[PDB]
Parts: sequence; structure tokens; C-alpha cells
Amino acid sequence: GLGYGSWEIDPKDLTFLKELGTGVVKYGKWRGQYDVAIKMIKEGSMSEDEFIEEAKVMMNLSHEKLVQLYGVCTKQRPIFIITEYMANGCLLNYLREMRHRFQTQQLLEMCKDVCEAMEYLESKQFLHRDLAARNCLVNDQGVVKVSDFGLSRYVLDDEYTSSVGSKFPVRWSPPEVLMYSKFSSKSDIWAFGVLMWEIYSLGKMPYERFTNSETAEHIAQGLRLYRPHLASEKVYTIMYSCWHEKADERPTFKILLSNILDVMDEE
Ligand SMILES: CC(C)(/C=C(\C#N)C(=O)N1CCC[C@@H](n2nc(-c3ccc(Oc4ccccc4)cc3F)c3c(N)ncnc32)C1)N1CCN(C2COC2)CC1
Repeated sequence: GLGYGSWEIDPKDLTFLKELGTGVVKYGKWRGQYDVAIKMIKEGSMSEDEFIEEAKVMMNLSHEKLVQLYGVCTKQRPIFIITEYMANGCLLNYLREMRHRFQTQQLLEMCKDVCEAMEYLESKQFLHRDLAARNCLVNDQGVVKVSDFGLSRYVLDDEYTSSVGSKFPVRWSPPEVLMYSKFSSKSDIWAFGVLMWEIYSLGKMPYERFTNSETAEHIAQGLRLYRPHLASEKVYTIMYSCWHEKADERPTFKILLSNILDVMDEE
């Protein structure tokens, strides 16, 4: 209504129902009826004007395997990001809960969910820039969706923002990122291969016995993760294809999707 742009949600339309943890995220309703998650952005943590402009672009991204951004509440502090509600939370935690007793068919479907979202982002020339299990969410039906897409661009804490930083995603980064800060579609591809490894490893940390420094050296020497016990040879071939030293030899998300579908048919 009056005073709200298409990207702006009126926070008075929100009903807060549950604390989901930590900025802080809550579960609630929008206009009484619709489930939403509300993420409250810690003051000083984000380049807010830049994020708000990008939120307009992100509003136009729509795919069933991508967490939907509904809008932002910006007339205020902290600002809110309003999204689709994902009842089963973070993929990384979901994987680590051994009660689920996942079949490998379920693990491959999680990979396909993510790959479909990434094929969609690739088709829109939109890089994720921090793809990892910790940045995927799981709904009440067990469907995995990609979250936080592109958001690293607006983080102000310099520990997060380059390889010099102590909170940079070294373990999800190809050699050309670690060496040269060369981001591309192919750095998302590399990260996707690591995500498949996380899925088939039930949420182990990649290179779990190494520091970030040691990981960077391992990768730069041409060495890699190796096959999770739950990955078949064909699944391992797919994740490993994401880790070619030469970025241009790595597949596209379309090719990965075709490979995943082929393995689902065969296994
Ligand atoms: C504390 C606890 C119980 C929780 C978790 C673990 N893990 C856990 O799932 N979290 C963290 C808190 C928050 C949660 N979260 N975040 C979101 C969200 C993400 C992104 C987002 O902005 C976007 C921006 C751009 C584009 C797209 C989205 C908005 C969100 F609202 C969300 C959403 N949309 N729906 C549902 N949940 C949601 C995930 N954990 C921590 C881990 N613990 C383990 C360690 O011992 C057990 C168990 C309990």
C-alpha cells in the first residue's frame, strides 16, 4: 500500500510466533495467514543501501528450489529480511542428525534440489558466491533449497570478505579464488562439488583434519577431497568433476543436472 515499494514489506503485517535462533531469525505469519521467516539484520553488519537495491533484483528470482525472498522492512533498525519459511532448518544440521537414517537416494535428491536451483541462478547470470550446506535450508517435506544467494557481497566484517580473512570459505573455494580472488560461475561449480561431498559425508567438515591454511596448500598442490563412503563411483565422478584445476574444464550446472538425473535413473 501507500508508502511501501514493491520490495518493501510493512512490518505491521507481521505476527511473530517463534524464535528460530541466531542476526536473529523468527518464525511468524504475514497478514495472519502466510508462514514466513523474519531475519533481523544486526546493525553495522551489512552494506544496507547496496543490499536493498539488490533485494529488488532478488525479488524477481523465483524457483521452487530457491528460498523465496518476499521483501525487506527498511524503515527501521534492525532491517528485516522476509522469506519463505523452511521448517527443518539448516541443511548442515539436518545432515548431521543421524536419526534420519538417510538412504543414498535421498542424498542424491538433495544434490538434485540444489543443482536445479543453481542451474536456475546460472541461467540468470547470478552467482551465489558462498554455496555450502550451511547456506541451504530444508522445508517440512524434506526439500532442500538454496539460501543467502549473493549475500556475501554486502557483509562488512572483513574477516568474511577475502582469503586474507579468518572467516572466509576457504574449504569451498577453488585454487583461482584462493590464489587470485577470481570468482566466476566455475567457483560456484567448485563449491557445489564440495556441497555434494558434505551431503554424502553426512555433514562432516571438508578437510576435517586440516586448517584453512593447510587446505589452501593441499588444493594449490592439486590434491582434493576423496570419496565419501556413501557415494557410489558415479556420484564421486560427478562431485570430482567440479574440482578440475582448470576452471574452464569444470561442467556447467546444466551438465551436472543431466549427470545427476542419469545416476538417479541408473541407481
Ligand atoms: C539454533 C538451531 C535450532 C537452528 C539451526 C541450526 N543448525 C538453523 O536451522 N538455523 C539457524 C537459525 C536460523 C534458521 N533459519 N534461517 C533462515 C533464513 C535464512 C536466510 C534468510 O535470508 C535470505 C536472504 C537472501 C536470500 C534468501 C534468504 C532468511 C531466513 F529467515 C530460515 C528460514 N527461512 N526458515 C527457517 N529457518 C531459518 C537456520 N540449531 C543450531 C545448531 N544445533 C546443532 C549444534 O548442536 C545441534 C541445533 C540447533
